[PDB]
Amino acid sequence: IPRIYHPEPLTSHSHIALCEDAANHIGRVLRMGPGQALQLFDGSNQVFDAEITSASKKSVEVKVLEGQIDDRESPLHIHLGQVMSRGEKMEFTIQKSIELGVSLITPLFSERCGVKLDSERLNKKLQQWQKIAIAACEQCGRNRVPEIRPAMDLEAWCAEQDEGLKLNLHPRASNSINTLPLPVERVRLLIGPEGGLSADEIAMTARYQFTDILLGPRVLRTETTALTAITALQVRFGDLGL
Amino acid sequence: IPRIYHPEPLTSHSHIALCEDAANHIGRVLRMGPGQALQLFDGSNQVFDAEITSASKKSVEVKVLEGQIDDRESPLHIHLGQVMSRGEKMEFTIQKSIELGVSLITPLFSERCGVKLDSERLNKKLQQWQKIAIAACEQCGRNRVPEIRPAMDLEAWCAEQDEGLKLNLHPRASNSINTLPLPVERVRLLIGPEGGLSADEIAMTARYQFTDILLGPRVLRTETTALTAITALQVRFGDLGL
Repeated sequence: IPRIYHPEPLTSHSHIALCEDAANHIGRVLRMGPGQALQLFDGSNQVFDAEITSASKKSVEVKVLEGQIDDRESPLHIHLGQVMSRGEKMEFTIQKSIELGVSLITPLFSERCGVKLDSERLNKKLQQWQKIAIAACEQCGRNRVPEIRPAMDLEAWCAEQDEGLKLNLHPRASNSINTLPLPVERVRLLIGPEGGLSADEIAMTARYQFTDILLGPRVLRTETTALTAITALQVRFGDLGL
Repeated sequence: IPRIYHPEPLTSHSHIALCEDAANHIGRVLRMGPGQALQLFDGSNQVFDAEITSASKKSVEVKVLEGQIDDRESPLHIHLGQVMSRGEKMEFTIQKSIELGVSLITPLFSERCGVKLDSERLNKKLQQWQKIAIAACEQCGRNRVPEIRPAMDLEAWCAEQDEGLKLNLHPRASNSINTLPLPVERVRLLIGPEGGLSADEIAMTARYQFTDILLGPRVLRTETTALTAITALQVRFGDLGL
């Protein structure tokens, strides 16, 4: 049964019409009719049974049935600060991170991110990433949709007041996952760009009480370095081991 | 600033060309050039700033700018079932109804509608009415465009499964707007033809659990009877009082 996100708060026995991307996916790509099985959610951590009543071109109209809490969220809070990159790697990172239960995401600027975006082009990028978050939530069964926060400068993100651990990875780190002081329930995870963080930036994260960690003795691919780290955290402090 | 409907989904910073009726209205009737102020929408309940880049004969090409949600929709769902009539009254009814925030419209056949339309002539009529819906939306500032549903037989429309109230007007009705059980969030409103619904048709709407209502002690003109009823509903359960 297909999972659909609904950008407006859902209620038990209403009729509704799907947002445009949902109607396109269901009726225009999937050519489904009534046709009835759909499962819907809206970010409330609830999930609704629903029936395709009617369907058309541009248009798909359904009715929603019984609703219920279905919590696929990890009890660990992981806030990923991912330094932006010009390619198509940010998109894959968002998608996969969400599948691994990442709680919240802030795209970052740093000295070597190589991204130089105008206000509007960055707003557009952020909307697209929010759509990626939504689609990945449909796929992996999450019923909360993590926010893609507005982009931030590196240091400003580092400076944010927030309880919990602040981690960054470094091949010369003074800790590993297993030597981190317990318990761990909130983590801000900083992932830098391919060109890396500069010595000034490193020094600055230290001023902000970041703990840097080793992630094994092998060299990790940039592309996937976030995923690996998130997976480790989820396994050790989150639900991947439960 | 002129409001334009665009029959294709809109996006923030694209260039586009207006559909034919829009290009005719803007460049051929309004003789506008660049010339830049236009506001555009596409039924998503969003509205876009836009610039007439170029304009020609048959041709008007523009670029779209920032987009934003601008919700002029009533929170009350009113589905008008309006029995068809041969004159030019259906057109005025569609236009004005839309201006008053009617959610959805189904043109109906009944015993005394006096309309006997061939498939193709009825398809054509429905397209024209959909254009009226669009134009009225441009005018009144609505950013959703209500669907003119395919015409239906009276009883088949009555039989449709749909949560909410089902109303019809009768000078010997057993309720008024104010005696209707609360709350009211969805209404199907049946408006009959000038020759009226027959006793068999009345009896049949009762079988379908229609509630008939009085609409004041004066005799209402056929032409406008829909408008009056919609206005009342919008005032009492919708946004005309807010």
